[PDB]
Amino acid sequence: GSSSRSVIRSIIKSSKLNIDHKDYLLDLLNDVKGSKDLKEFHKMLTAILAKQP
Repeated sequence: GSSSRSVIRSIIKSSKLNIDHKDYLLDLLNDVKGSKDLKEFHKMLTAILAKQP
């Protein structure tokens, strides 16, 4: 997968993120606009799991 929305959402829904956090990341991810903006989303996403257990 090369920066696929379907591939990303799958990681969030599967991730152990807060029910409210996931819903937010998935809600915004669906209405994501801009290649550069979409990339930044991943930068923070990984940061979440990076800290997770």
